[PDB]
Amino acid sequence: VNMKLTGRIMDAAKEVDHTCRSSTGVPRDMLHRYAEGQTVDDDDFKCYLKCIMVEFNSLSDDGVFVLEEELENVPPEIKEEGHRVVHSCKHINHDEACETAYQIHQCYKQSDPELYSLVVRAFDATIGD
Repeated sequence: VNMKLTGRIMDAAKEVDHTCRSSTGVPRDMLHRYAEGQTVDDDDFKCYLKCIMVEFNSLSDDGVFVLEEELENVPPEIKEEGHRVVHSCKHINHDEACETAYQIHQCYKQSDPELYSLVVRAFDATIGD
């Protein structure tokens, strides 16, 4: 595809990665490696996912999922397919704010692997190591 993911998350990927990586202590081998499909399940990586969601209004600091904000977070180029994924994963809630985020994300991955791989790879390419 020649689809270039735009939208508020892609626009601010470097900004939000800067604040969230500094907060959580997650380095790159984790992030671009997670993009490249490698399992990254370190406690800090989970809190990095959580931090991104908090910065884009789809999760409260204490781990409350906000559907309307997440639907807005779907890049415009994949609105249909991405909304489908979000709606399929909107009832996930784990014992702890970070685990909740990480497994909302593993639910996205389950729901549509190729779409999810597409999004994480585009995010990672905008940030840069």
